[PDB]
Order: sequence, then structure tokens, then C-alpha cells
Amino acid sequence: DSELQLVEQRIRSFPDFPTPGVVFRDISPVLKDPASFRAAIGLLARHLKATHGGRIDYIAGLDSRGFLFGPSLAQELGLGCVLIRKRGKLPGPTLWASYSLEYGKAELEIQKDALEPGQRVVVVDDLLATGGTMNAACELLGRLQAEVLECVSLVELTSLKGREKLAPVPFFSLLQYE
Amino acid sequence: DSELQLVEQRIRSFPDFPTPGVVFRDISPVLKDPASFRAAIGLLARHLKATHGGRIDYIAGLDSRGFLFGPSLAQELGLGCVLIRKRGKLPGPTLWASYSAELEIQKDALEPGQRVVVVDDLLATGGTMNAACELLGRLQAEVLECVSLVELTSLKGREKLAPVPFFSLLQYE
Ligand SMILES: Nc1ncnc2c1ncn2[C@@H]1O[C@H](COP(=O)(O)O)[C@@H](O)[C@H]1O
Ligand SMILES: Nc1ncnc2c1ncn2[C@@H]1O[C@H](COP(=O)(O)O)[C@@H](O)[C@H]1O
Repeated sequence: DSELQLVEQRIRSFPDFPTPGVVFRDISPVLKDPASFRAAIGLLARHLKATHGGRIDYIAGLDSRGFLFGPSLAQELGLGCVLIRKRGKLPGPTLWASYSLEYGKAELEIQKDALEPGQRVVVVDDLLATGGTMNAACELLGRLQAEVLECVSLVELTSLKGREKLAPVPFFSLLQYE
Repeated sequence: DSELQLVEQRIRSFPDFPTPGVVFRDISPVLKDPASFRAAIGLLARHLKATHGGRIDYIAGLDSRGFLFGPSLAQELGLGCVLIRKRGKLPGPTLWASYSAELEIQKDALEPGQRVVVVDDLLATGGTMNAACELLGRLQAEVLECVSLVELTSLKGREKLAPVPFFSLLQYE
């Protein structure tokens, strides 16, 4: 797939960041090359349309790098984009969920009126690692009685078994690295 | 203008958030309504093309709410988007700038002389946009303009960025 190649060629890998042994996957060059960004959004949108048809109501973008892809993906599908944020950033009534991040805890948050019961959503972030962040997003959405059809990312680190963590919610990534 | 109205109708205000005194302007509904989002991006893109012609090389999006608009604005203009992030998030060699918190940019994000337009959701004191402009200036990039959806005029952020031009879709005190 030439389109997938346009994305893969623009992932930059940095060893030992932020800690020794970790390989950081930097999607910045995908954003910087308009053809690469367009290819990434197009591949995600084709997959989602082919898989879910007209069932998707909204895209949910995850703070902060998911924000880079959510609105463009939503626009390509003709849908709105709702936001899941780090706790403390959103006004009005919210729900929040705690999860493990590195050595400590972090918290995600969503406005109670972001979705109504029965609405169907697809969550997007740039990269799936342990799956902790995506799992918390799924939990929050479930508490609004929204149905999470799928989670998607550009990159998946398969050795961390994020896919299994999200089951039985389906997951799809453009690219995979150990 | 019906397009500008599509955006204005989707800004929600919250008094006394996050602390007493502050009136929070929430752009979330703009993102949730695909028509409103398209209108916002279109209005910004039309302004930038009419003002700069073909001179813009890149859009720079500011962490984190500027990330919601940067890539779509860049795409509409046929340009790439570079990222300015909260410090500690980017790999490789970086530069950073404080302001009353720290922003950061990769040393290789831009080449000297490249022309950039910075975007964020809202301009208030201008501290955040000013730090972004400083970082870009240290890469020897030329900042053509800064833009946002919302500007709080009583806080005089526009004066803070001068002489760099600024444009907002909507203004509140
Ligand atoms: N190796 C990596 N390279 C870049 N980002 C990563 C990496 N590992 C985790 N992340 C980020 O951390 C969050 C996901 O981590 P996790 O909750 O473990 O799936 C997302 O915001 C990812 O962007
Ligand atoms: N009243 C406000 N409502 C929503 N966001 C705000 C408000 N004031 C400041 N901000 C955010 O803070 C940054 C602008 O602050 P400043 O650096 O004072 O211009 C931007 O990232 C805005 O998203």
C-alpha cells in the first residue's frame, strides 16, 4: 500500500526516550508532510466506513496527541468530534476516571453532555502502548451509556498487549512495532 | 455572515471556571458540530490566503487545544503542521520558553527563513502565543501572523504580540 508507505516513512523512532530501553515513536513528521497526514486520515476513515457503515455517531479524540487526528478524521467521515481530556481542563459537569501511567496515576475526564445514552463512538489516539489510556477513555464513555464501536491509532506496540487490554472492544492500528 | 454565526453559536461560556473571576470560553461544541468546525477552519483559511497569498510554509499548532485546529487548517491550505508542546513531551534536541509553565519545540522543526502562522483556540494575555513566537524566532523562522477562534480584548494580548499581526474570528471583553 503506497498510502501506508507514506505514513510509515514519516514515523521517526528515538531510542532511550524518555528512559533507557524505551523507543519513542514520533508521529510529528506525519503532521509536517501534508501528503502523509492526508494518507493517514484517509486510511483510518476507509477502515472505519468499511467496518461500521453508518453506525458511527461521533469520533472521540484523546488528549493530547489524539487531538491532532480526531477532528480531521471526524471531518472526513462527516461527523463531529468529542473530547476526552486530562482532568481539570473541562468546564461544567464531568465524569473522571483514574488509571496507571508510568510510575504513578493520571486522570481523564469527559463532560457529561458530550454524548447521550445509546450514541456510538470510535476513539482515536496516535499510539496504543499498554492500553491504559484507551481503556480509561472506554470506561468513561461507557458511563455516559455510549457504545464504543472501536478504538483506533496510527501506531500499536504489540509486545505491550494493549489490544488484549481493550477486548472485547475492537482495535485497529495502521502500523505495528514490537 | 452565516458561517461566523455557525461558530459563535457553538461557543459556550462558563462563569467562574476554573477559578472565581474567570469566564471560560469552551470551544468543544464547535468540534462536535461538523458544520461549525468546517466553518471555523474555512474562515481562518480564507483570511490567511487573502492576507498572505502563497507565502506561508507551515502552520504551528499550540499544545493542546491548538492541536484541534492546526492540522485541519494546514490541510485546508495544503501545508504541513508543526507542533509546539508543553515541555517534557518531545524527543530529540529541543529549545524551551517559560511564561507566567514552559513550551518547547524540536531544534529541527523549521529551517531558518521558513514562514509560519501560529494557531491556538483562544488568545487571552498572549503569554502562550508570545512564548511560541519566541521559540520560532530562535529557529530563525519568520512568524507571519498568529490566529485564534476567540480573543479576550480586555487582556490586551494583541498588543503583547505586536508587531506580529493577530487575527481572531470572535472577540469578547
Ligand atoms: N513508545 C512510545 N512512543 C510514543 N508515545 C508513546 C509511547 N508509549 C506510550 N506513548 C503515549 O502514551 C499514551 C499511551 O500509553 P498507554 O496508556 O500505555 O497505551 C499515548 O498518549 C501515547 O502517545
Ligand atoms: N477564559 C478562557 N477560556 C478558555 N480558555 C482560556 C481562557 N483564558 C485562557 N485560556 C487558555 O489559555 C491559553 C491562553 O492564555 P494566554 O497565555 O493568557 O493568552 C490558551 O491555551 C487558551 O486555551
